[PDB]
Amino acid sequence: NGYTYEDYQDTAKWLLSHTEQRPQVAVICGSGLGGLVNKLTQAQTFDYSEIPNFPESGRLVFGILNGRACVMMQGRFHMYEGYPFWKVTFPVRVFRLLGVETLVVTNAAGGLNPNFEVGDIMLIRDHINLPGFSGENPLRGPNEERFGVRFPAMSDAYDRDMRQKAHSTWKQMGEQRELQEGTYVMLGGPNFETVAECRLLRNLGADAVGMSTVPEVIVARHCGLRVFGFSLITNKVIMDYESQGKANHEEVLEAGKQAAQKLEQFVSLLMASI
Amino acid sequence: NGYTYEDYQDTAKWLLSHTEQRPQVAVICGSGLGGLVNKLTQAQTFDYSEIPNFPESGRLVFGILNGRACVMMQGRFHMYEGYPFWKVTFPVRVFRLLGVETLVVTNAAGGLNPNFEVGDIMLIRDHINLPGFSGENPLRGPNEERFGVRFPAMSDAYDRDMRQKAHSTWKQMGEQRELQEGTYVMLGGPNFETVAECRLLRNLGADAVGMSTVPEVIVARHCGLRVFGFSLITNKVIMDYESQGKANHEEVLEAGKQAAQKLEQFVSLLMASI
Amino acid sequence: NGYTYEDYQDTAKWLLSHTEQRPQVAVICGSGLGGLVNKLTQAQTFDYSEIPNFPESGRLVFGILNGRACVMMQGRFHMYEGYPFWKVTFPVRVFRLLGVETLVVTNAAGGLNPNFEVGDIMLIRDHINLPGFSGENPLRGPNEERFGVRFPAMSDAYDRDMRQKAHSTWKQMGEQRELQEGTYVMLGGPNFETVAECRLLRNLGADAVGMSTVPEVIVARHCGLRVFGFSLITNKVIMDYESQGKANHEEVLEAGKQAAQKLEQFVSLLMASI
Ligand SMILES: O=c1[nH]cnc2c([C@@H]3O[C@H](CO)[C@H]4O[C@@H](CP(=O)(O)O)O[C@H]43)c[nH]c12
Ligand SMILES: O=c1[nH]cnc2c([C@@H]3O[C@H](CO)[C@H]4O[C@@H](CP(=O)(O)O)O[C@H]43)c[nH]c12
Ligand SMILES: O=c1[nH]cnc2c([C@@H]3O[C@H](CO)[C@H]4O[C@@H](CP(=O)(O)O)O[C@H]43)c[nH]c12
Ligand SMILES: [Mg+2]
Ligand SMILES: [Mg+2]
Ligand SMILES: [Mg+2]
Ligand SMILES: [Zn+2]
Ligand SMILES: [Zn+2]
Ligand SMILES: [Zn+2]
Repeated sequence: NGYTYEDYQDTAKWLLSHTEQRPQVAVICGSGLGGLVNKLTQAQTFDYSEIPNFPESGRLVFGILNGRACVMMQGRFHMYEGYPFWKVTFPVRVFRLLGVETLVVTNAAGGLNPNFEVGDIMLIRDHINLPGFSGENPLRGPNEERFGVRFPAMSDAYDRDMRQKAHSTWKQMGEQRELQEGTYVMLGGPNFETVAECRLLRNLGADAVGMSTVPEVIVARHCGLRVFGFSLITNKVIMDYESQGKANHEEVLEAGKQAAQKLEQFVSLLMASI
Repeated sequence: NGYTYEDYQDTAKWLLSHTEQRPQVAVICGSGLGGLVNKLTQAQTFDYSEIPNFPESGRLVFGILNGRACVMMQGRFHMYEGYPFWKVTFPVRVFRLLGVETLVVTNAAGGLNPNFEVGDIMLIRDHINLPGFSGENPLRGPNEERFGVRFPAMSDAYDRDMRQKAHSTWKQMGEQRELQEGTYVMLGGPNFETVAECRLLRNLGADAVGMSTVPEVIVARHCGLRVFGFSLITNKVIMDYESQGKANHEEVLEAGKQAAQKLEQFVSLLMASI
Repeated sequence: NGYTYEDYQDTAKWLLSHTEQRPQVAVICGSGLGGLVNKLTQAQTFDYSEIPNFPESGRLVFGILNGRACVMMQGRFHMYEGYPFWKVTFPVRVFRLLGVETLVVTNAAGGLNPNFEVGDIMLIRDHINLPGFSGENPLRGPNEERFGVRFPAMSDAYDRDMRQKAHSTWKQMGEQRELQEGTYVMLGGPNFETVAECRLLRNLGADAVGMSTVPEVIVARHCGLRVFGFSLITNKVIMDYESQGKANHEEVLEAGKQAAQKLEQFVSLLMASI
């Protein structure tokens, strides 16, 4: 870890003296949810560039959403951009020092489960941390007891009650497609997977594949935060050689734009379940 | 990535001013194919040590092979020697700047498919990038748009037409053994795999296991190169505990020497299919 | 690798001039076996802090155990603490330079095999090196021929004869539970695995999961050492979502304390089988 405990405190101190807002919930906006910061009331924005110690991008926005005090990251950091996990997850620890109690994390992912369709929303019930198997972990290094324990458990990382309420909220929205729920696997990227790799990941028990989130969840659980997350299925991964399809970021972005309104409403409504 | 865009250009410039040769095809010679540089006509060799910015080894040879202008790497770089992938793949980007359009990559690999025999040639139809799952990727870092896109697809990395023609060429050579075709999995090395690991890799869907190639293919596809590759099966990996066999580099080298003449003829002939 | 050949020699020289002991066996004490150093006779201890070049912790103890000259590490190094594998395995090469011929390595591990119970001892018959698949390997870098070969085989890493004798010794101890034997998989840590990851590891063929040992075994085999190892099953990993259990280090430590007397007797007795 490159940051000292003091660096985290210094950043939290700067934020507390520049806004009267005191968030209880933090939201890391993944693909398709970037526009959520526009729904906040009594909002205050800080470009990441103005906040001491923050990694380069991106804006941090404080405000009220459906009755809850929130702090949102419009744009996140990725291992594929060259960032070490201690940088990617820096904001999570700052949020804890600010008084946050719940972390909502979202992303865009390729569908491995054959029953998923583009546009589906998949609640993350569990994850598979591939980089972690090789030691690439935000917790690598001496443990800071002021945040958490040396060996934190992860089998109960995704809050059960929040997932239960998510389905209830979904029914109230009267959506046609059912709300999916499964396992998210994280890999480094930035290239899209080969057919052999996709077949491999599905056989490992994964339902969706992406390049983020897991590191943030690990750090959040370590410092005691409640966690809720979901993936927007932006594409169905290619599983055979006779297929003419091919993953492409252009289409992925469009899927995100198409689901934007739905994702924003979903999140706003679930604020009351926290 | 440690190299700047300018470093690549500088190296390409040095090469262009030191030889009149203008290659259209690049060949990275793996185990057993080191002698191919001796078949080139109007050849010109440069030890890697004389080329500015080149990683340490190894010779770069320009020349004509069966009617095609080529540039060949006699000796490649490996992650197990301590090289980061941005170093291992440096030559691939230089080749693109030189005007190359097709990359032929070869290697020696252990056979996982039970039907393979020592001496067999396996066309690479797909790959599994294990280091990539953990973020070890030549593309890690800010993307250079002058080479390619941020999220390149890899499901169609190994050119279908070239593989089709490879089988046709094989029949004309009248070989006894059939030309194999499957999935190559790359791992770091340098130790040979345990029985448990071999069983694991086979269950992942891999047909052959090696310690190179994949990084070069990823960088090649990113910058638009057409790719063709194959593995020389130098040994059948140990799959059980009651077996007395044991992988050893001495035997692997001998298998390469035994297939040398065959590999050289095969490559020379397939030059006309490009 | 950060250490020079001379660094290893310098450390071995310091140790040889500070004790008359000349060990033939080295024991790296994992969880639950820390108290074994108290059974040595004619013992001499060196805190790791007093030995030039040694990584930070931990004590190195020389002495006689059941008739054999030994050198034991009371405390080991882990990748999750931030140590590169060339640091974690430094002592193994020093032991070889001292004249050691056999390495005994032990650890605490989570049980993946459904038949294992807390307190069980599992002889390590094989391993799966996940960090190694991505290149994280103590042998990464130029090879030092004075220690071993560039491509060492690992399929016969765990000595068959010693495992055979281990079962004989077990019967003489008249234990109620049978001595288990299987595959150990190493991952980075420090967090405990999710349910999805545990299901994944079991399907890979692993019987126990831990965060050490493998790197030490790889380096030992490379320099010619005979190797014997075993895991103390400190907990049964959570394999389903309806389970209320959850891995926790407190319970893991207690399991180690409960098996301490048994582990110490087991090791002392097997000294005669070396
Ligand atoms: O098929 C996929 N494989 C791996 N990743 C992805 C993604 C995610 O969107 C981007 C590429 O279009 C990648 O960048 C991240 C985006 P996010 O911050 O996780 O929402 O994860 C990947 C979508 N589909 C796939
Ligand atoms: O059984 C194998 N497992 C992993 N790698 C290999 C290899 C390859 O040859 C060398 C060891 O003899 C290694 O070095 C590279 C050679 P290449 O540049 O990929 O042709 O990949 C490995 C052969 N058999 C096996
Ligand atoms: O369930 C487990 N998963 C991964 N590791 C472990 C362990 C090992 O004990 C510690 C955590 O309690 C970790 O630290 C090491 C200890 P050792 O030096 O290998 O004996 O490996 C892990 C026990 N149970 C599990
Ligand atoms: Mg700044
Ligand atoms: Mg030079
Ligand atoms: Mg010291
Ligand atoms: Zn100010
Ligand atoms: Zn000149
Ligand atoms: Zn002294």
